[PDB]
Amino acid sequence: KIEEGKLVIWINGDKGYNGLAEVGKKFEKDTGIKVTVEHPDKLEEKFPQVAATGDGPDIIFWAHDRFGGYAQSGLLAEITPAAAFQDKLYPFTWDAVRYNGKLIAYPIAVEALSLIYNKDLLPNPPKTWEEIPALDKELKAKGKSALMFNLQEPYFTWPLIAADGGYAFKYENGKYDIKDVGVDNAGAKAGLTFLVDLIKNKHMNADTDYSIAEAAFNKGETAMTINGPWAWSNIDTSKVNYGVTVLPTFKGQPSKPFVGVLSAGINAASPNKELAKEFLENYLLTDEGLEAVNKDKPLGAVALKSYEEELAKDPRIAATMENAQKGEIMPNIPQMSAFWYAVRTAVINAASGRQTVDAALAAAQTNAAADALKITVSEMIRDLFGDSDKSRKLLESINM
Ligand SMILES: OC[C@H]1O[C@H](O[C@H]2[C@H](O)[C@@H](O)[C@@H](O)O[C@@H]2CO)[C@H](O)[C@@H](O)[C@@H]1O
Repeated sequence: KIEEGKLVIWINGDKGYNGLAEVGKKFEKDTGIKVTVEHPDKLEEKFPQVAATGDGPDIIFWAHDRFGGYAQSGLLAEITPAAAFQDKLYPFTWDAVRYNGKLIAYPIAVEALSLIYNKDLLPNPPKTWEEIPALDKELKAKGKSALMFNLQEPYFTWPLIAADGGYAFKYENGKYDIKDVGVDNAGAKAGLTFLVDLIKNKHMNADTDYSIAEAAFNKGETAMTINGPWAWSNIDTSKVNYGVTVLPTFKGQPSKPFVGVLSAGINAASPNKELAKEFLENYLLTDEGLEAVNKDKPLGAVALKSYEEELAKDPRIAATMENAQKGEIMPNIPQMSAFWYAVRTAVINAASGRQTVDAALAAAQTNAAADALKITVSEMIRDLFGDSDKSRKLLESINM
């Protein structure tokens, strides 16, 4: 089901796959081992689906936030770098791929959203979200708009929602409290309420997705977008005079992007775990490998110490780091997917006017907390009963 003697790799359509294939070709040339790169859709859902029955890729690339849930499902192999190699990467990056004492992936890069603006339309960019509406009024009269960014994917809206108090799970004394969810606080209400208002005041469209925001920005139709470093190269092709900067503050407080570490995990069912380790350690995570991917779509602020000191001088990276320190490193816990489904439903509903901000978040709060708990209970019931019918038929029930 996974061919012994070859490497298949999954990484998302927005990332430097053609650049990674290049690294795959170099590997193939020293070791004779063919490396194949693919980007199926809904990768982060497609992976556990197929790997759960022993198929899928030898290697899986996603942000570190999904990996806790994969490791917990027994889907990843433990990764075991020698001290000397661990040393070449930033402590905090290893930390985000650490789950229950075990490293469960290789950290590749630090990804954070920034405000991307067109210097020709908007020479000085807004420092605040509260100035965006007025700005749009003025651009509208020129057949232009202030801002478009993907509203379909809560990853994008979230730094506004967190700005005044939203959070996934509370973090104190080294552990997460999956019973303390921060999606329906007053601050998360204010944040979404502002976003929803921009829609009501027709300063944005509820349908705006990733394609639509990217085409509009890169064609000069809109003065601002919110996007991660992978988007920079398409904008370079456009020749649009752009800057990458700090996100606008809301109610006076910085916007809080969820920070992701692009990680690479080995499929626990892979019969090429040794080849997979050599490709990631001696080929990808080098000045050579990273630069090959980064040339295709920029990775952000790479894990590897030696190559980050070059990338660090770039103002678009610094903008990334400043956005990143103002935000929070995503949790990697299994209950995270529950937080994301619930918030995806909420933003979508309040934006499309299907529910108010308040009924939207009230339901997101209930649902994230219950799905979170459900994820934990389910694990334990598997520990108590493995797969006696008592096990399957208790799970069946508990989920509804
Ligand atoms: O919005 C839900 C989604 O947010 C994050 O996914 C990001 C990803 O980390 C980035 O690498 C880039 O591809 O944008 C994605 C969303 O469009 C979370 O990592 C992901 O788990 C979550 O479902």
